[PDB]
Amino acid sequence: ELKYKIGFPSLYYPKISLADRIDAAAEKFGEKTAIISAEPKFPSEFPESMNFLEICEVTKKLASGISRKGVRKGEHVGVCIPNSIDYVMTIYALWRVAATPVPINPMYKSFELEHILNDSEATTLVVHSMLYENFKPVLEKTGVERVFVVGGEVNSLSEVMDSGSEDFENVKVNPEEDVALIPYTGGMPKGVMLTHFNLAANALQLAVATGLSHMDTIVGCMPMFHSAEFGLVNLMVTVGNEYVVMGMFNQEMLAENIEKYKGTFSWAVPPALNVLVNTLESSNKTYDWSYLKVFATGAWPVAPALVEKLLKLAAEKCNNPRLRHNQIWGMTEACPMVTTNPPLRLDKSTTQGVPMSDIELKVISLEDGRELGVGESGEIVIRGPNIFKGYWKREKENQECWWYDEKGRKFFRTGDVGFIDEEGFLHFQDRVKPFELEALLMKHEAVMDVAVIGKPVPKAFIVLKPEYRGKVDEEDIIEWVRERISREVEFVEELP
Amino acid sequence: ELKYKIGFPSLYYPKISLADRIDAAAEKFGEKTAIISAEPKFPSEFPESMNFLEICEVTKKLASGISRKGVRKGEHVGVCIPNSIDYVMTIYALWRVAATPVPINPMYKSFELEHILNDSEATTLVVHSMLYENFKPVLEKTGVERVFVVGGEVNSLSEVMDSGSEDFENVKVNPEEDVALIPYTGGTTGPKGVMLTHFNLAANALQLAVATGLSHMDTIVGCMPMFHSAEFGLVNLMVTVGNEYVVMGMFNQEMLAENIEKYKGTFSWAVPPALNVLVNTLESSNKTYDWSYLKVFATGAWPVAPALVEKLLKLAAEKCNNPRLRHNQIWGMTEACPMVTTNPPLRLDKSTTQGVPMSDIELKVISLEDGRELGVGESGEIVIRGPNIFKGYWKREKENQECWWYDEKGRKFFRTGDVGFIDEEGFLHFQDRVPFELEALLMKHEAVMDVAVIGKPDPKAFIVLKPEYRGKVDEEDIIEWVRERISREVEFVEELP
Repeated sequence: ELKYKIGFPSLYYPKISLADRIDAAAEKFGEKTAIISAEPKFPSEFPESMNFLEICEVTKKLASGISRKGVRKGEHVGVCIPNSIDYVMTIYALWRVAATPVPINPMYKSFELEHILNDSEATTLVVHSMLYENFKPVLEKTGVERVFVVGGEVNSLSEVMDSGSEDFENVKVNPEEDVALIPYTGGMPKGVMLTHFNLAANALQLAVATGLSHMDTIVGCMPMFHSAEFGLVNLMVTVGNEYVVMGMFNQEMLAENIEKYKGTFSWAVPPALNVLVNTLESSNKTYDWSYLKVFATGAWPVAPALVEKLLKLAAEKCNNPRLRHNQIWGMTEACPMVTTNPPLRLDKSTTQGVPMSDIELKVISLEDGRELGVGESGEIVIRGPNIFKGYWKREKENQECWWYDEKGRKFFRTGDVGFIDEEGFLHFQDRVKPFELEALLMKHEAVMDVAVIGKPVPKAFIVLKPEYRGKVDEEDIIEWVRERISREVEFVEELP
Repeated sequence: ELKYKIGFPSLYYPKISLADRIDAAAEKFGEKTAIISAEPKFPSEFPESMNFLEICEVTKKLASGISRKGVRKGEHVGVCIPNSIDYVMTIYALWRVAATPVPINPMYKSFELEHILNDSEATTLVVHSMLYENFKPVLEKTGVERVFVVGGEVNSLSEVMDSGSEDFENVKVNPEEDVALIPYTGGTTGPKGVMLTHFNLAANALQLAVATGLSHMDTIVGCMPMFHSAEFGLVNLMVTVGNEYVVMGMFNQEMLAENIEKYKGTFSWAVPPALNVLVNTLESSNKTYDWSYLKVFATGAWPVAPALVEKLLKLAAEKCNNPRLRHNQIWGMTEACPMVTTNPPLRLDKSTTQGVPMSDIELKVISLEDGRELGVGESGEIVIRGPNIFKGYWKREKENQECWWYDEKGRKFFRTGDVGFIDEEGFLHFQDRVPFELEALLMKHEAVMDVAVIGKPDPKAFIVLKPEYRGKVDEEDIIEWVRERISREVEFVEELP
């Protein structure tokens, strides 16, 4: 019962290595500035900015060097580097070698690092020197055989590049079968295997849906190790836009960079937008966001009140009375962009929009599994060229998240509940429905049994081995966990 | 240096036979209704509507049949059929056999039909029954070897797929070399075919889709001539994005309004004169319509006037139950398949301009005098480069040597023969197609009543002096007068009442 009909056009997706686009981007955009490093910034082994020819050449050399150093096709390579041109150059080089990077959250500590490395069975690690100490304590406990340190004195990127040749040729791949990236889903952690075809397709889908092109300049403030921000970074080599890097989220600097670099687009998760709005609200500064067309939100639904506040402040303090809001919905298993509002209907920016190119979305009944109609809530299921191959080392899960239609077509059960309105727009309602700390605490030699609970701030109830009573206080535990996890336990209470 | 930045995203263009989309569309969209024949309708040899699976199969038996009857790859096949499913099915079957259709205006006088069947050197003709009379008394004077009559008694499309096999495989082509269509253009009148490749047309289909946003969710109600590359460009989005297309045999503004309502049209377009006719009826008649699904009504082939656009939107809100209707326009020309620019959906407030170039299309403005690339705000000839630019004109060597421009990297651009400029926001303002500056200037001489300027062999102005001043102003007066107001100066004058 649709009263309005709108969607995004079917596209053609080429069967290519994600690396071919690096080459193509160099040939099509040449000297156009591809990426620029802005404040705040972490130490880098690259210049402040680079054009497509430089990205092309630098990545060929790094690929050759890393390859000669032992990295092989399909190898799982842990990559832990904060937002920077270095992170991008690393991932791209790995793609030229047809290796499989495993993005690792820079905020992770000992415990988290050991476990994602072991779960993913990474045999190589590229880490920023500033983060190396976090890995050192547990590296020997993993399968990592090779370590490269961005900005290090030993095995740095430039050193690897000096050993590489500029005449490197992309390693051939089966686009639809070979895994190009394994981001871990941030409940029950698991690696999502995304093929070259999946990511190549999501880039085109994303470009066509948002309208982002060679005329745009994207200012990124969200974590690059997350598929969302990186999905935006990867547009560079797809449509030739410019990307502005920020080492970390800093509301004030985000506002300045949008002005300084004449940003045409940016986005943030809701809580970050709230911090930016409050900083604009209390500040006595004036900004020039006259080129900013859209500031989007993602990860989770934003409050309409927050969006209104942004657009008002943008008009009263950012010399931008025409700014529009929009949002993209999706999940890691989808590269991860799925839906967004078409520019023709930005007035529906409070909904999750419609499916991007070639994505088919249905609402499935939680009672009997039948397909539901307009206005009816049920689990959202999706099909498209961007839908993941499956979870890494998770046999069970790989056989429980599927839905097939009458023609044998496979859909992914998102685990999300929602409904489609009369205009065809998606309304995400909710997901269908701590331990890491216990698992951590469980390795402390003095521990016999641990139980962690929330406390309005986590609090742990530990059962010391009789042999340790009085030998370890509630403070020794607090410090111990602090040094091993990002989440840390706040208060500890011991008892029999 | 713009004060607003926007454009369309670069895309990937497959190197395939246009016919391969027919196969692909069947797989992607299956049983979805693809095309519907609405009123006014002419006799047809096909159902009132077809889904993508059916189109795939029928065009296979036809492709097989017309091939077995003699049609060969590369063959220039004349095609004269009015808007209908038959026209589309014909072009599609001919693309499967890799032939090269040459669309023919259904309203050409008998001799005009001869001039094109010969100029295009066509050896096969597919013509509608109701039109076969205009051909017969002149076919003898052409190279036409075969004649298929749609809705005819002998050699009808029906009889042809009778001889065709359901199992037919598209004839492989060199997407970038093989001509898929040769539409003619009357650019300057003082008439040449335009060779378009499979790659050109396949690319323009994606550019159009992405630029307009048309998708499987749309229903296009076509009311313009299918033999013109513009309307056909739109009917072709069908096997590209899976939208539904509604056919109209000819232009009737009332039936257009009814069809948009009936089939819940979401998109449609017409040339300015057609929109004028529609608006005058909507405004004079009291009949109302339900166009709640219509998102955009576009115009093309020439810039529409703001008051006409504003008037349409008011009437739509007022009598068509559609208060959120938007207007837009697509600019281009036959040598570009023909889609070149349109306004991004984010800036429809600029629907009065010709928009920005579509995906992968590069556009520049060059000086009419010297030829140097101009910048923003400056008026000059528009030149374009993209995957949709034609291979060249059919047997018109000289033309193919003077329609090209080159940039600092030696890259080729097509001189459009059009004049315009780019505004501060990067939007194209088409002013007019490529003396009047003098007649206009001279008309401002309050002694001059009528003026006409001509270029004289190695400019001369013929002037009609007002009775009042007859004999009181000489030739030097005029020359001196214009010399003080222009840079172009009229070299000679002659009074002639």
